[PDB]
Amino acid sequence: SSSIPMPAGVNPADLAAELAAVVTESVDEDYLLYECDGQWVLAAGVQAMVELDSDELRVIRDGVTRRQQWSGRPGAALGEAVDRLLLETDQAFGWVAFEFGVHRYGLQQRLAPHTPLARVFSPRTRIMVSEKEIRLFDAGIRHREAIDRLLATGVREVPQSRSVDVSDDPSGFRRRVAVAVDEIAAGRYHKVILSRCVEVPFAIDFPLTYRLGRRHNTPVRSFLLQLGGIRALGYSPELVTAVRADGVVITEPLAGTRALGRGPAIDRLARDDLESNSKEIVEHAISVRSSLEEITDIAEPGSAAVIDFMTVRERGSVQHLGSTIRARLDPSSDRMAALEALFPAVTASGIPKAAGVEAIFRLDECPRGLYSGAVVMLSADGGLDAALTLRAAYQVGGRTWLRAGAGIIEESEPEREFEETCEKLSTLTPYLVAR
Ligand SMILES: C/C=C(\Oc1cccc(C(=O)O)c1O)C(=O)O
Repeated sequence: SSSIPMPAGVNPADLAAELAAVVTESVDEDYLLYECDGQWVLAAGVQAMVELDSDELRVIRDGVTRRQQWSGRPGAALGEAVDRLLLETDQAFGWVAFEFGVHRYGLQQRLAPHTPLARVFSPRTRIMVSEKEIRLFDAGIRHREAIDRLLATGVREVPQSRSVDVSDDPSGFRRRVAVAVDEIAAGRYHKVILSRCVEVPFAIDFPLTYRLGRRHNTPVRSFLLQLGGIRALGYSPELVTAVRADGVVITEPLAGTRALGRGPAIDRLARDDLESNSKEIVEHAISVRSSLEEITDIAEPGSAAVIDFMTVRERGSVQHLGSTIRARLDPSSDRMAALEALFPAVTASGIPKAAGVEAIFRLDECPRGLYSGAVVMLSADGGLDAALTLRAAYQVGGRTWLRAGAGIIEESEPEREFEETCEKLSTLTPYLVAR
């Protein structure tokens, strides 16, 4: 590993994304860029790839595909394969689908053949960009040279964005919400998150879009990727699971939503409302309790604790109530078992989870794939870092779309729920840079 000092007026987000653009273009390779605590980690090129589907597990290295059957828990199959990748290299990266979370609630039988559950790769090279420096791990001459060329020429200026109308409802989100409300009224479950896709009728430039949206979002994690034919970027508002090498596990549920970004005077009264509002507080309290019960399934007895309770978390177009829950990983458990315990996130599924996740199969467009799943970074020393995938744009084939959803409870109204998905799309819709 060598290192280069960070140029002076240059934001590490703009640099890391420019690198992803220019460098990975020039060599025409897949990549995933992951922002985690002031480090922008660019995992460049695919040394080897684990593909976990509902009906099969594949490992692809140097043109060769090893195919395997698998049974049991998806985290056990994924875990074994990723553990092997991590004998070779210090970190692996990828994404986990919403669908990875349904086995635990008895829904494996609903997945169609070949439903993606996870894609995790080891990179050929990593470039880490922070406030202070750029570190290079296994960069070849051809990469070092292209980085040199990028530093020489400087980051492009981001052009003006092109706008999208989100106010149509082609997938019947309003009709769907009303069905959920009826089902809640008849006692079927307490809460479900439904969503809607919005088509983007032009191709976007993913790295420049990433840069622009990043100046207006304050995420816990963020990501920009091009992998196996998917392009995606997003600003993640919450950690679904982090596991540290010392066995400490964290989850960070948010529940309760006000508008933000409307100017200081408006955003203060929305905050004060938020923090003292019976409806927001009850739903936060309920999620805290569910996620504590989930974490207790993988926790050393008595180690599960709320360490930050019900405080305001600022997230760009919205502010939320957030808590942080902590535990020690039980020696009989492992990081993948921790992720399955907390997946899908409560925040983007429902309560009780078996009934809420099942309502999503009936009342949302499925599979969800990346949306409400996680983007992940895993370490040879036993680390896992899993960001909840929301506020993301995707491109697959010739289709480019956004997706956003909202929690439906007994008192919910379709019109207001639709407006909530607008506010949520707003965290990205003003910042799309056309290709
Ligand atoms: C992060 C916490 C919240 O945000 C969301 C919840 C469910 C879906 C979304 C979405 O953007 O689709 C969302 O931003 C919340 O509404 O409680």
